[PDB]
Amino acid sequence: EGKLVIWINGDKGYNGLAEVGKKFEKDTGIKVTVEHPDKLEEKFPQVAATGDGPDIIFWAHDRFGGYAQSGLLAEITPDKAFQDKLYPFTWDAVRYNGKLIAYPIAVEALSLIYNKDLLPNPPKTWEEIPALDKELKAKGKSALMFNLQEPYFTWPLIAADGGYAFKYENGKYDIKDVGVDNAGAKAGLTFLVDLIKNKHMNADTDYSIAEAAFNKGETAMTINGPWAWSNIDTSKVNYGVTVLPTFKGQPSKPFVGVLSAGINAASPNKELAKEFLENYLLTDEGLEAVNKDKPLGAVALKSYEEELAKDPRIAATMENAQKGEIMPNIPQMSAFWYAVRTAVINAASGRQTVDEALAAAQTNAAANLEKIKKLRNVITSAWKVILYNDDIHNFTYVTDVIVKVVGQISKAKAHTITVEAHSTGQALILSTWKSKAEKYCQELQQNGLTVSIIHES
Repeated sequence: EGKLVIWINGDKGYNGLAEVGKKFEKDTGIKVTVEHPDKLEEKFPQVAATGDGPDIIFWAHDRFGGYAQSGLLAEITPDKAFQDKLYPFTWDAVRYNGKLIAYPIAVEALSLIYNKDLLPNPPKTWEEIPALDKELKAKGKSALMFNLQEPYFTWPLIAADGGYAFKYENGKYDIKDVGVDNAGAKAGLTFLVDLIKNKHMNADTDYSIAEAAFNKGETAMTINGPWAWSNIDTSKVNYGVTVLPTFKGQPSKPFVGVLSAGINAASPNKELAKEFLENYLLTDEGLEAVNKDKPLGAVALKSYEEELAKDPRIAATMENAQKGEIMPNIPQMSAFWYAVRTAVINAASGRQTVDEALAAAQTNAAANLEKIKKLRNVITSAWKVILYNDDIHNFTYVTDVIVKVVGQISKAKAHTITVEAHSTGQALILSTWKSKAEKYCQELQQNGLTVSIIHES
């Protein structure tokens, strides 16, 4: 070789990229073939110690710091003029030991997504959301549903007033300086936990419930990323995508994720890779070819982003991303994620105080990396029918319908579901197999109830 072999994830525009590679071969005579291997973030280092993986790899910047600690990635050498063409902060995302480790391609971050018919003017503050919800709850809906179960989604609030993962000392992260337990994070997590105590959100609320509920027009807001826009498009919801709400006057700080192209260390074709990435792919024509196949979202290349940001959805993605934290690339992050996943789950449930959940998370986040992975392990029926809030105040009727339709359910259980749905916005009725869930949802709906059917799994 001779040639260029590129590995890119399957949910990305892998046919557009090939069209870039087609132009490359037309100009240079070097054949570039694109491939999309299942589990390539895993399939890569099992094929990269032996030496024969791909020349260039696309994935996400947070996993590239540990790729570099394994010396498995070549140091890219862009020049002044070239670096200046991409947003400065995107370069910070691809860096380990004072040294650039990959090329930034796309930029993603959570935004506040809202339903324009339910809520023509989205709130500028988190603080005003409790009242918002009280109002909507009376109109048979709810204000907000997003994924409470995962730290990636709850962190934008927890970090707003001062939370951080690990302190940055230039080039190196300090895994002994964790920012999960300072005054800011306590304030954020207390707000979130109070949202749940005051019944404004159901504590069980996950990605699937939130997507269904927002897309059905049952909740006025949700928090998600560009990857989710397609599904709302399909649905009948006129939606907006805006800046995330402030908390204590400070912007939310979502984690930033950079789609990144790194060059393999055991590749003879390093200079050809550089030429491809810098001169063919990271150009307006080049990103446009990939994006025309399957949208990239916001991009690291200024010239094309300025064009794309004519879309306020993409403008909002970058405004939120610029207000966020670059997701640390080091592998200690695995401990951080466990620490904050566990604190939120425990604080929001009542098993711990906010202050003790975070006190423990500060130690767990900085803790020995193996001791923490050992811990994770120390701790059909896949279709769920979900009951939504509505204007039916006759709980007796609703309780009875659930009892009639669902075989298992007692009257008391049926009633408690009814109360939980109307109180929090949503409640689980049952989880069985696709056939049963469909019969039941269909039946519950015919009786005037407002239901979703959900998979997850």
